[PDB]
Amino acid sequence: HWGYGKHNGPEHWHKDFPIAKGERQSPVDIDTHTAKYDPSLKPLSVSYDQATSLRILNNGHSFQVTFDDSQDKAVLKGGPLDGTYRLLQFHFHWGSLDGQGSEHTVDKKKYAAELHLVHWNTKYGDVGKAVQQPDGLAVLGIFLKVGSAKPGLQKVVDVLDSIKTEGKSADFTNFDPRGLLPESLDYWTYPGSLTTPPLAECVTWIVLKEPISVSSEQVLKFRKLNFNGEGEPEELMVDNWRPAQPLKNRQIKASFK
Ligand SMILES: NS(=O)(=O)c1ccc(NS(=O)(=O)CCNC(=O)Nc2ccc(F)cc2)cc1
Ligand SMILES: [Zn+2]
Repeated sequence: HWGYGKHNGPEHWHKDFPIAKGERQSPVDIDTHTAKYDPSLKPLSVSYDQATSLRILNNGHSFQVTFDDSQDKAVLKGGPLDGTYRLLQFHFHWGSLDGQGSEHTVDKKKYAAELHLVHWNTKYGDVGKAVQQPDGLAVLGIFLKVGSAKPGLQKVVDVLDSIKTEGKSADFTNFDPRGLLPESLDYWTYPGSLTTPPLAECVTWIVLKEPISVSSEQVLKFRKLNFNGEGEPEELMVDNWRPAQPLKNRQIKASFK
């Protein structure tokens, strides 16, 4: 099916998922001179103290760490959000070179990678129902630039060689996602979509202003992963990012002036 290649990449997705040309697709370029400070936005509440990570998985388009969302353990609230959203998983998008890899861009600037912490609105009962609602998910997006190592990322980096190929998974319990956050929770927000198929328009995007720094050795280990499954031709998992989509009738708001 779909992927990031010449013949199955983002320019092809609309044939199976016509919402790819919809009115609130993600990612988008964040024009910092057009985003408006919104004083009515409240601070984000990231309550990850009780997070219970479960497994880490190569799904053939990225790697993800999953969490127990059967109860309010790791939740996102506040900011633009109404009610409570449970953390389900996080994954990344990254490039073949340090000058590309993020999905969102800031004044057309591309970061080396982008972290997505995926949360779903508990009023819809389960994530499958939430995906069918315009306010069903909230994804917290964090940019990665190459510089100093990120100590809270190293334990993810350490296990990637055990999930090199599509379909492999590993135990990944007792991981603390707070170690992936920057200092500031200043953010931009806009209504958008999943950035991979089915591209459902169900996401409140919350993109942090402050990137985290990761070392060249850490991002190099992202780039050793494979899109392919074991025993089939090796295609390095790089450049698994969708480019910026038309903003159309949308306003990006900033929590900071
Ligand atoms: N790149 S991004 O925008 O951050 C992003 C974030 C998440 C996704 N995909 S997801 O699978 O996790 C969507 C939510 N999970 C489910 O819906 N599962 C499900 C359960 C029961 C059903 F009956 C049907 C489906 C894609 C892109
Ligand atoms: Zn993503």
